[PDB]
Amino acid sequence: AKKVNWYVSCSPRSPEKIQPELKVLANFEGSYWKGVKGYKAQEAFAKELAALPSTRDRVAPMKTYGFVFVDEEGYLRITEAGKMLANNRRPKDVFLKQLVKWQYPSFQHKGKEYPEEEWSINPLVFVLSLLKKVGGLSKLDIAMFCLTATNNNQVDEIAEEIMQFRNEREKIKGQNKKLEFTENYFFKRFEKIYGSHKSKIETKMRNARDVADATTRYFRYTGLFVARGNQLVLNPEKSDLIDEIISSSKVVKNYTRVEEFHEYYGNPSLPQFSFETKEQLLDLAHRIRDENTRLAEQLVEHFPNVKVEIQVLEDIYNSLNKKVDVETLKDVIYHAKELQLELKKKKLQADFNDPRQLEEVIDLLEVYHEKKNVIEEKIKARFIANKNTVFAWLTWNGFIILGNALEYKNNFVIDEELQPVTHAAGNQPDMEIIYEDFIVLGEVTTSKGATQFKMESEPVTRHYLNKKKELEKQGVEKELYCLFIAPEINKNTFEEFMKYNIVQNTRIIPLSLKQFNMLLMVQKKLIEKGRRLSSYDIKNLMVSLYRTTIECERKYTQIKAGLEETLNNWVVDKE
Repeated sequence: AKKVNWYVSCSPRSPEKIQPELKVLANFEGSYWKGVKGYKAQEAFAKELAALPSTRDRVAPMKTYGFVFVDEEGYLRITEAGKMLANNRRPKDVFLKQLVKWQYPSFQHKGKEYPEEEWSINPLVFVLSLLKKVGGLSKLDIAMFCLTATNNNQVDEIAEEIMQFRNEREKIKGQNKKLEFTENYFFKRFEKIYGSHKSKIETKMRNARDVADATTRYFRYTGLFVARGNQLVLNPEKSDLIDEIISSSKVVKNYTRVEEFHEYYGNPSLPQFSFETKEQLLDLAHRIRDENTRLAEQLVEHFPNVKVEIQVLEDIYNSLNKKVDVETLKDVIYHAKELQLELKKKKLQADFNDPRQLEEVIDLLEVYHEKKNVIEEKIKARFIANKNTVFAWLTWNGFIILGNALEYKNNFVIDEELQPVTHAAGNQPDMEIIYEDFIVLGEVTTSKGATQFKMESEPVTRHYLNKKKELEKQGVEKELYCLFIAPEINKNTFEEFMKYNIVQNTRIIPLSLKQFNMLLMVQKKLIEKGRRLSSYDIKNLMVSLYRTTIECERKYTQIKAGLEETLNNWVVDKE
């Protein structure tokens, strides 16, 4: 069949899950991977991969992005880029270079299915060029206009097409009217592309939306794209790099034979960018240093928890006193950008001095009281991420609002402008908030009732108990607490956590969403008076709420009334 769309695999739909897969797979280099002989190694790979906290489907994206291949002699090979990713060496940069070289046709996609007459496109560079024209693209815009683009020369065509669709769309007045126009236009377009019947043309529309979701996750992971509202846009801090990616991008023709193609495609040094010399990488390293220094110096007086990053900045750059080569500079540049992201988290503290920025987080959190239909439409209008990940994102902004932490360790994925992308892994809490003399894990859910009990009871207590174990191994002498936050906390989930606190020595504190927002309103009201919560105030809240859970008499009614009692004493104390 002649394909009419390119796609980003949803297995996994988020790219940070590839590294553990590929690390497992690298143990199978030199194994035979094709034909009757190949069956043995592939099943062994599935057995080991399973232990992580269909095989053909799992490998296909690692073939698509140039991490692995099968040589003409049939053996499994790991490209150099695959070697870098498996070793977790600058993984976001590996993905950027691989996804820039990514092309149709390729070794994975060639022949009759993808004839040169139709196919000549670098998917990511295409969206870069398109974005230049149309400013932003929602996931739906990607599902409608971008997946069916097959050639880099359609940028202007589709750019013009999108502006006409949007100008006609605006003329429709009422939101519900606009949905019909959008779904019909979407329906009509896929009918000419892919031409009961209704389901077949509808399933293609659903798949387009599922693929556009993974596409946004993979593109934002490169850093070249961020999210503004529910729209994918170019990263304004990457403008010069984007221009050079567009100008130097190409579809190579030497893709029919596997060795010749992956000599190019598997090389993570390619494309080599202009600034990737020792001289210009020194400039880039220093330019990032002055950006981070400016960021920290603006905050250090009112927010001395930025000293954490200041000291890490120093550790990173003092490597350059030992060696000044291209590899060390790239490590210096990559770590300093991660550290810049941490400084932006601390910077949010200063922004939240503005009450409307602070009140934004509170009002966004109140949406979750609303029925499920109201929440999804309100979140989809303002975020690319799903409503569950955004809840973790809001609660994590809530902690930033309260202040005083040395580290606001989100475990869910954010992009280069701190917007949410993907949920936290299942073997990790949604966030870890590290203070000077205590740690607070954050676990949130939008689920209710019996599904909430099944969904959270074991993962929450497991995350707490694993973190406690790891703190002891590390020798960190800090009390560990966990805040469990849901719009409505199920009775059974509450009582299982109370059991764990008193029987297994956990320190899990269930707060309703209403009670978590109460903490934000208290801090908001203190900022109006020129005051703010101290680290002590937050520690005192955790200790007291924890003491209530193990000292109150073993009655769900009395412990719940005690927690509200303890919380109201802390709030009245702030006056």
